[PDB]
Amino acid sequence: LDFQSESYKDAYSRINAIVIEGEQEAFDNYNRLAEMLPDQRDELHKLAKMEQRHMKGFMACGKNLSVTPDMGFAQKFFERLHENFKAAAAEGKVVTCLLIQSLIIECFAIAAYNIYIPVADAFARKITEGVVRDEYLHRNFGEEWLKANFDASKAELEEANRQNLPLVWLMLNEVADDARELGMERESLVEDFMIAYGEALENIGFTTREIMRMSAYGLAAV
Ligand SMILES: CCCCCCCCCCCCCCCCCC(=O)O
Ligand SMILES: [Fe+3]
Ligand SMILES: [Fe+3]
Repeated sequence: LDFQSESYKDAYSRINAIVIEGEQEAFDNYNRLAEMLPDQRDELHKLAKMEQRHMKGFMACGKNLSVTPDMGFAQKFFERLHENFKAAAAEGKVVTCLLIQSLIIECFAIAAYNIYIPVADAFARKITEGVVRDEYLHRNFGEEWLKANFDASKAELEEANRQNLPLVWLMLNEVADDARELGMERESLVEDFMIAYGEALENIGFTTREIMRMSAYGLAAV
């Protein structure tokens, strides 16, 4: 792709902002989770530190392409999901917080970042390669915890999914056209996110009917 074209740079201004904002919010989210889960405080602080590194990497990706990120756009993009995390944290709802960041958001990021890698400029490709591998660890942390605590967490997981999965589906739709400009096909993003999230839900303990119901709250939101 022509990384120096005005159409590419325009789309990149919003995409770069979105990823910078997402990493920043993930840093705050894992730091908040560290307070909520004393037994895993050290591990969660380590995950937060990785997010800070990711944020700085993506800031450099924008600099490399001479793109100024549209942070106002990115704030608004995350706002509804972010405020839901904040409310859950205030309520001491650790399960909801874990689902939002560790599973929903990390799965969205894994799906999107892996689709970006083969169309990314060489500088951004190497950065993204390093970021996605941390994302596997983040998702794995959430899966391990929720699986180990499945019975106690299940009802809240269902409630949290119903409220928050539609928000990420709306985000997926909002980003689709800019992502297409960057060479990332919407069909791939949708499939890969649905597969990743569905598999995560199966891995933690949900049945086929439960996975379909949970996934449908997202798909039906469009
Ligand atoms: C600037 C280069 C990265 C471009 C990748 C394409 C991204 C397009 C989809 C937008 C969704 C990004 C979600 C980011 C959330 C990050 C959360 C986390 O790090 O745990
Ligand atoms: Fe990250
Ligand atoms: Fe992460």
